[PDB]
Amino acid sequence: EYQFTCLTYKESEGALNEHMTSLASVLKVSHSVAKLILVNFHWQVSEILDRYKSNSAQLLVEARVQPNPSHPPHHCAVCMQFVRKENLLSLACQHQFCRSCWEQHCSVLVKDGVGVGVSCMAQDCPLRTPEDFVFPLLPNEELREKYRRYLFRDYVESHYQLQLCPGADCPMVIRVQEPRARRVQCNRCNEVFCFKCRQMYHAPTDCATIRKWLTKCADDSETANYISAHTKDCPKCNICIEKNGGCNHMQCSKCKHDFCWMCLGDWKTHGSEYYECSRYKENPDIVNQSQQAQAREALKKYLFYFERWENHNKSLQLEAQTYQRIHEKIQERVMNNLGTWIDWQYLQNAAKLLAKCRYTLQYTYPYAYYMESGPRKKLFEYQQAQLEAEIENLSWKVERADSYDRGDLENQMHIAEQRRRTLLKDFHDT
Ligand SMILES: [Zn+2]
Ligand SMILES: [Zn+2]
Ligand SMILES: [Zn+2]
Ligand SMILES: [Zn+2]
Ligand SMILES: [Zn+2]
Ligand SMILES: [Zn+2]
Repeated sequence: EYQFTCLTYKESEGALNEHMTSLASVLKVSHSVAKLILVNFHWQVSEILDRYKSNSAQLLVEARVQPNPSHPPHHCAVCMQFVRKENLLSLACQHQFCRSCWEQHCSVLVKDGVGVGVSCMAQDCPLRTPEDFVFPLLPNEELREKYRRYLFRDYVESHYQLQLCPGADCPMVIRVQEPRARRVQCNRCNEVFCFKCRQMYHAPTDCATIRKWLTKCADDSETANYISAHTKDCPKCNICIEKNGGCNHMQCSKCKHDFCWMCLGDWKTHGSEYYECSRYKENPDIVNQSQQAQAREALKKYLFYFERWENHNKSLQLEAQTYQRIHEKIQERVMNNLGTWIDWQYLQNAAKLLAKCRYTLQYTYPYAYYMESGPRKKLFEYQQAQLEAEIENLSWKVERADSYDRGDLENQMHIAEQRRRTLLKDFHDT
């Protein structure tokens, strides 16, 4: 699995303070300056030391500590009033302003949730106020504690090895030794998410691609109001069949016809060998046609992928309900002394494996939509077809568990898991 850790806010504070003190000792700088450097360089100590040896002036400028190199005032530039010399503060940029206006500036910014990003009051000036400068300018303790909380938030966000738990009101931090776009789960609120973008787990797609896909699903006119079909007419009977299970292999109870929920085409074409339902039938010479036909083809392709994305989500939901009913039936058998949980554990294992596999499959479709043509896309489409075929086989067998024995169900489990593993090892990239 992915090697991650769940730390409390106290442990995270301790780790961050250790890093700060080490860097402040090494660089012969104050703690606030060291924090500024660490935040600007995402707490990557190696790059910080390398660039400090390369150009210390450029490092202090980029970290917003010193102004770019390329007699008092007694007049604050924002309140226009004359003030005392001691009540006239400034950063290294020497932009001087009076103490009352500094207090007002910091108080407003902190009240608006700003932590690290408090900057000089002069336009364009990139300098950022260090902690030891802001803290005396905050009068009350709730303001100082708000500032500390926002600073800790910004520190965990900027730290390349740490991420705040997206769970609502969850005071946990997820730590990772080598940050990648992989699945993590907080052990206090059970929130699952991708480590890189802090959104829903989305393998094999990367973070940018899935963000684009979600925005397109929500914004495009043809999909913003989309509702998946609850019922469909049997290709043989025309009877209104309802989709209650997650398995897309439907058998009409009236005529015994086996068809596919996405196609309305017969199921004997949807075996593991020669699985075609998941590939988009692309047009090769449609780049050489009119803009009308090109836009129509773009709509066709987008809908082909989006409908399967949506239907696999719906199937995940329906299969979760099926798993709940299975759990209830095993509970009933156990209390009736018809067996024990160990003898039906294979069924719940199959259900969890099916959920995992169909999650992966659901996310394979944005990946296939945003892929460019070529042999890599053909390889991905073959692996995706194998995954989908074995997934629908496993879901059929899980929905009808009393008609199948332990052996073939575990075999289908292993087959679907192997297909999912192959897809992930080939296409879950950096
Ligand atoms: Zn002023
Ligand atoms: Zn300034
Ligand atoms: Zn959590
Ligand atoms: Zn991500
Ligand atoms: Zn029928
Ligand atoms: Zn199909």
